[PDB]
Amino acid sequence: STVTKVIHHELEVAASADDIWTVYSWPGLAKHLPDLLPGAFEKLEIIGDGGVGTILDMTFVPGEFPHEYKEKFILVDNEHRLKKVQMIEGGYLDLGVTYYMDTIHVVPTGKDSCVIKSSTEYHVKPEFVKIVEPLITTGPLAAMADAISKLVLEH
Amino acid sequence: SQKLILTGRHHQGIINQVSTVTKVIHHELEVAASADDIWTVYSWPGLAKHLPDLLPGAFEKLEIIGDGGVGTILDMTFVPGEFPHEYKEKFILVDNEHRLKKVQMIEGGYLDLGVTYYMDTIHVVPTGKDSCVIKSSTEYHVKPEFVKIVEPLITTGPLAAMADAISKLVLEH
Amino acid sequence: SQKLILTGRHHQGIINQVSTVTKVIHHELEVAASADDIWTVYSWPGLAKHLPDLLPGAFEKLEIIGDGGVGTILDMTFVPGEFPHEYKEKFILVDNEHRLKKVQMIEGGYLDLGVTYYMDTIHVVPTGKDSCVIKSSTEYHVKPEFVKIVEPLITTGPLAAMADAISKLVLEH
Amino acid sequence: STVTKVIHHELEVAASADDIWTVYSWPGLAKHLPDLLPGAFEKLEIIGDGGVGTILDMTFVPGEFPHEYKEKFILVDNEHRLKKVQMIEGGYLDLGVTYYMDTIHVVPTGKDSCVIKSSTEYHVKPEFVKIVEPLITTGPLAAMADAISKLVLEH
Repeated sequence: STVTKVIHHELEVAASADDIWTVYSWPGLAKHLPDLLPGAFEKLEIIGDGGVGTILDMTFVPGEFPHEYKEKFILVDNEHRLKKVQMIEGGYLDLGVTYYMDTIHVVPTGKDSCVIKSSTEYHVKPEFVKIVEPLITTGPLAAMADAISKLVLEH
Repeated sequence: SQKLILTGRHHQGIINQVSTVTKVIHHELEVAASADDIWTVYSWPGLAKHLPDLLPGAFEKLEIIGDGGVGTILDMTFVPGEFPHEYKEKFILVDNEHRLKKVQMIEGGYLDLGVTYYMDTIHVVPTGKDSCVIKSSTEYHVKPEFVKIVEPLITTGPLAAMADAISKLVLEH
Repeated sequence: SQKLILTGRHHQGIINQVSTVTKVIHHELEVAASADDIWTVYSWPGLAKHLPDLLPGAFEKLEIIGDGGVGTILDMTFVPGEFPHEYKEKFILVDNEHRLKKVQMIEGGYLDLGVTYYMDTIHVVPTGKDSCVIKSSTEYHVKPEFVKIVEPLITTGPLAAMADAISKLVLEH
Repeated sequence: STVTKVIHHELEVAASADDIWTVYSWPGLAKHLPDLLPGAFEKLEIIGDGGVGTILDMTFVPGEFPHEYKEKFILVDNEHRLKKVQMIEGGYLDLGVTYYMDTIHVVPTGKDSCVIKSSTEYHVKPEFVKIVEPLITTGPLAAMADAISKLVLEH
């Protein structure tokens, strides 16, 4: 007995899908997350080399919600330019959520242009659907999008 | 495999942080034991380190900093699924004369969900020769846009569970 | 099962703590690469978070606090069996002009074994167009009754292993 | 290739072996160790109910050696009044020691008197025997002895 919710975010960028994708899939990116997102993390623990299987423990600055959660780099698909990251411990999972997934899909539009289609799907017990829907947003994915965009839009 | 942890090093508006509304919730457990007996357990400095005993399977981890008297800090981590997952707590007042105890959330828990101040007060008042009310109340200050979110969570539960568990101990010979 | 952690809250003599003897140990790695190339790696603020890469299987856990420039603190935990098991370290000086770097043990490690002060200095000095000496030295202050105990442990190893590992990187095209 | 060393400590006490033994074997004793040894521990983590199987993580105040080690309540023998506690992680095991055991044996002398025979045995690689023998002493056991003694010598 869980309700499924899926939220979406899109971002057009004046760079090739391939260029934006190398950065998203780049295993060194994990240890550079504080560089892309200054002041977003109080503490970031990386278990693994940044490729699939890598777990990230994330604790945020006092006041913010999810104060702390773990994450797993679960899947990568280079041909489709697709990446799935799962919340595995803490955060919304202590708040009636039984499943939490992020999908990032970089789809080309023209020769030197693409969309970043970021989505997150979750499953919540009906009792917690109203407690938790004003909390879960597309924020963390939109932040990844804006940072990667700007870092790559440098000739 | 390779553990690597990275911690780097902006404040909010001076009016924004005080821009709250007070909510007060009460709980009354009237029990058939003297106020003195209930109070001696509540004010017992050894109670902290026996909370796992009193409340089995509530804590995944319990850290206590200090002797157990006023000033003591309790860092409480709860089992996966449960929420508030972790918060710190402080013993503000242990007033024997009035049978009055105050404990405050000082970090984590609802403080990361719009709450700016959170106080438990426990007052044990006589009702007869061998009976008393345990009056537990919690006062919190919330950003009003968060009251919808945080109110179903902030129940009278954890201090109600305390009062019952202490009462049970006493009512046993 | 039940985790329960308890942390409570006396100082030593003012002359006792300064009652040490200085020991200085040197290491010189003269390599066939320019001092500029060796220095750019040593002074590179990204080097901290790539120490697991540079030195595989040395760390069980590496925490870095700060950007990587002066002021940065490194908390290093090593695999079971190895000793110093854990210590904190601080970037005191990164002097481009002199190709001079100082890093200090500020907590743990040999500081719990009679040592009261511990400084690594790395000075990269030219020897020719494409050669230099990496002069690493460590100065520590020990309580003299502990010198027998701590001297076989405090070797020139960890800063010798650094110098070689950096040299290898550079000497590759 | 390890050298075996065994050190001993004895303490006569004007109380019955049985009285001193109830306290040594008392599963609630673990959580009372900071009470017996004020200021000895910076931080004491107890995993378990204080009976056999219990692991204790011990971190000490800056300056002291073993800064931190884990311990296991390995064996109890009530008839012989005997207790064995093993160092399982950290401390001397990061310093060439491959085995570390404490035995506490409370043996009665007269009707209302006993000895506390505390010993510790360790195995060290020959390279580390000289580095580590000025460090390992009977200190932690003698402290247990003096504290338990005095707490029990109260009519």
